[PDB]
Amino acid sequence: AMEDFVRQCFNPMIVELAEKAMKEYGEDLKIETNKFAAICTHLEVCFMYSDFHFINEQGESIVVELDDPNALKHRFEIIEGRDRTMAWTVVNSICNTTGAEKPKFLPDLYDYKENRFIEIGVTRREVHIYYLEKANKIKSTHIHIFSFTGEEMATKADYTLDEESRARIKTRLFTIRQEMANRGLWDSFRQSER
Ligand SMILES: [Mn+2]
Ligand SMILES: [Mn+2]
Repeated sequence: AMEDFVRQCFNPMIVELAEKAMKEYGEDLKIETNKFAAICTHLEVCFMYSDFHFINEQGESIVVELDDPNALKHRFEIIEGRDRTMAWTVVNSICNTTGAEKPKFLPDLYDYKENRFIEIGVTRREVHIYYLEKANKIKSTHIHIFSFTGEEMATKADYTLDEESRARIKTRLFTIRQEMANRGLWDSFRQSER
């Protein structure tokens, strides 16, 4: 039921990137079907946060630019979603160009406005738990956590984005949760986080 849900309710490129991720790090999506949904969600939130466009101005899909980019153009640079070697190449170029501090951990985004890397997380539990889990390792890089029920927690209470873009992420999370609950999948998905 959950695998069917994911494939019907996330966009095809998101599902492709998630399946790729699971094939690579050795997770079987037939077994870890809740984690498959969680990887899809995490990817979608990061792409939405960055305002990344998967179709170019000439009307063509450009998924290839995650693993083989051209120039490094907008307020946010995506780091999540890329091949790990290429993600580190992007982080290094960024630090070279901006003089920003090179993080010890691979972050999700670079913010050229605030000159910091951002670490994104999505939780089905009380937001502070996953915030602290992340923050007690991560020691520099800005953290922004979203829960499915609309709470957020961020470093210094600085949410980076405007109220409207944040609301778009929250809305999408509420819709996912809702549709899972309709299919009887939410309770298992929530419980599997612990
Ligand atoms: Mn990440
Ligand atoms: Mn992250």
